[PDB]
Amino acid sequence: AQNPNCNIMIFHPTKEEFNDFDKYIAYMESQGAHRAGLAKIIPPKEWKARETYDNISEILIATPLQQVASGRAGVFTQYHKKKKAMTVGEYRHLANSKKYQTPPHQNFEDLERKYWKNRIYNSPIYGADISGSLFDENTKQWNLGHLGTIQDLLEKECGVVIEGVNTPYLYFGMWKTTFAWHTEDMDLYSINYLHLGEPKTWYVVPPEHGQRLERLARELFPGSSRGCGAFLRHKVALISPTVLKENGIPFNRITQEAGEFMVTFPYGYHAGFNHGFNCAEAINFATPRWIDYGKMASQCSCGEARVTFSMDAFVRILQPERYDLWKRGQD
Ligand SMILES: O=C(O)CNC(=O)C(=O)O
Ligand SMILES: [Mg+2]
Ligand code: NI
Ligand SMILES: [Zn+2]
Repeated sequence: AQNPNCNIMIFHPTKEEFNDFDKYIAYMESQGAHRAGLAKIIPPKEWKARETYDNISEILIATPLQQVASGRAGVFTQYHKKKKAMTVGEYRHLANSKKYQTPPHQNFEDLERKYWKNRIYNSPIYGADISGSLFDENTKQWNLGHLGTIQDLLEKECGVVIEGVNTPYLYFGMWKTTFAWHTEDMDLYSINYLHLGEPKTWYVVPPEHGQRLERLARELFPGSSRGCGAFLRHKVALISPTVLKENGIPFNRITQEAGEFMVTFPYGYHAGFNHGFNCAEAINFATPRWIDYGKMASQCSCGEARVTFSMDAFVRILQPERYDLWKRGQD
């Protein structure tokens, strides 16, 4: 068995290996990358996502989200308070302000310490989940707006044509902006490219151990767990590495820098934080290996998780028994 300790693997594809996206994912899996839940891909030196980032300031962040925490430093939830619209240039200036800017630090590990010590005492503002792309249309390799769609994958594997679309999303971050512990919708893959700016630190639980994280979460967030049998689908709970280690939960960590891709694999729980002003692009995708995970994915039906239009068909075809209850949660 390849990668039996479920370490995060880092790949350096050549420009020739960068041509065929599906083939390279399958290669990474042949080497055991998925066992970690997360892999890093450093693009060949010849590649670029676009020519420059000098002209992005007028992108609008219609609904910036202030991430307000509750709990203790290592075990907390966050809610998202909607703020007034602002441009990316306005948001960059805000991120760099004395109130929001990254503190002085020695190295990534020092900054990580500071994050976990102090995150709860601040409420950073995240420009998350913005439909759009920063890849140039002429970028032919690993262009996240040009990937094979999940609907087409389901049709290819299973024979059933379904409605829905699959487009990327932009994320504008600042120091302490946080992504809560989650797997993807329908336990899909995700791919995330850090276009510019400061790093993003990731934590991940191997897919084979995801239920250990779920059991801890039920213990740590006992009200939330009574409310919903899949409350991590709400994407609000944080648990620190220290707490994970105290509770024996297997996990790994890695820091993504600008110019690097990360792939999350089906049922790979992940969480993390941004170091300072940055912009990432991410999208979900599927492969043949996903289908079995999609069929088994948990679902939130309490009403909180509320998701895209295109998840309807995935539930309807892959999980027909659950469909009625899940759709009630959507309406
Ligand atoms: O970058 C973020 O805020 C969150 N990203 C992801 O969870 C991802 O790419 O799967
Ligand atoms: Mg612009
Ligand atoms: Ni994710
Ligand atoms: Zn729920």
